[PDB]
Amino acid sequence: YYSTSVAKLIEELSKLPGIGPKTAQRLAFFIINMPLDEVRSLSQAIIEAKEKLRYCKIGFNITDKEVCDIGSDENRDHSTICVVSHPMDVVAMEKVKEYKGVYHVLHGVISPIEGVGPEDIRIKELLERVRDGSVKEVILATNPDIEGEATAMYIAKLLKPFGVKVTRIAHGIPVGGDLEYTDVVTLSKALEGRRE
Amino acid sequence: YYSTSVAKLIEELSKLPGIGPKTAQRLAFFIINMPLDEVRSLSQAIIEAKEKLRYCKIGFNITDKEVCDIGSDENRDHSTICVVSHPMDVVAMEKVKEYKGVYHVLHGVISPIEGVGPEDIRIKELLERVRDGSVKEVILATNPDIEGEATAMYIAKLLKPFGVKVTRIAHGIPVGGDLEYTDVVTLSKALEGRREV
Ligand SMILES: [Zn+2]
Ligand SMILES: [Zn+2]
Repeated sequence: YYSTSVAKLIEELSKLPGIGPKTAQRLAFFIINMPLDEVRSLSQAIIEAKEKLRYCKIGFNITDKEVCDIGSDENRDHSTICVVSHPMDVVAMEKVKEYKGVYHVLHGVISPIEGVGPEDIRIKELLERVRDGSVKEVILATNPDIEGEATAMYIAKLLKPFGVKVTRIAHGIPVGGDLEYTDVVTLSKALEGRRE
Repeated sequence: YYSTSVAKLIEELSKLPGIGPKTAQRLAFFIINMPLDEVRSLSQAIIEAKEKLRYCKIGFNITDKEVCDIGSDENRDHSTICVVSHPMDVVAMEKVKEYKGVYHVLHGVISPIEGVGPEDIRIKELLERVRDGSVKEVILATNPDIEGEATAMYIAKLLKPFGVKVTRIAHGIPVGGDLEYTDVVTLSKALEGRREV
């Protein structure tokens, strides 16, 4: 048992990803033991982050400013697009230190099972970009599952009309792994997309 | 402790890879404990599987006859060879249930570390097969390893002069990986390896 305020915190904590029921218990107790001044920075930070957030006018990704920082670098090429899934996906890309182009998060995918379709994301929002400012490369880098693949696929064939160079990433087997410990579907799919 | 003949069994079981001493013991008992004719089964299944092993005179795959059930399978696409490092890789590939061609198994990779050269695995006989037969496609399915790739390309060079379509099984993101866990070298390659549609 515990106070009502402690329960609440445990409820509010459990709504969080990867925080389980036991994990939310330990943390609650930890937080309430924290020096006051420090529990206030945490609460601060939580509230500061939200109100201080903006969805960039261009990439529609997370930042302080209107534009981005990726999208308002001088020495950058905003003609190599990258349709991507979710905010941390950019951070994943950008960790590559090669590829000096731009992006396109969506905070969703095509999921009739989880709801959202082409509307709830930035499709027609990009459809007003490539045809706009003339874009060389539009790379579609969503996850490789149903949502991931059958999203960027309903897009990639709508990059035939205007001359814009269309692309997908690479399904297949990862670098390092072997056919021995590799699942059939990944294998089925890397035999199909063989070409070179 | 253990009776000389159990510690024997353990000593030997533990020689098998992936088998921990705690596991060697556990198995030791299970076995001992089985009905006689069942251990008789197992001990005979070991010795006969070793002694019946053979390599297929065309594909080099482990089998038990002069030809392998795939090669002496007349209604298989004998004109597409799927190139592989070991016997178990053909099983991997065959477990897919989509292919339709045949295999050439090298029996290794070019490894300067371990001291295995192109003539130490089964490459020349690959070429023979291609020069002599009527092959439309070779497929290189060596591991995306550095060793596995340094092998796929060396073959690729000696294949060029022939008329053959030579392909590589695709590397990139496996099905059911997020990009968040996927690493730099693979990421590269779904960029680098990017393609129209
Ligand atoms: Zn932006
Ligand atoms: Zn054979």
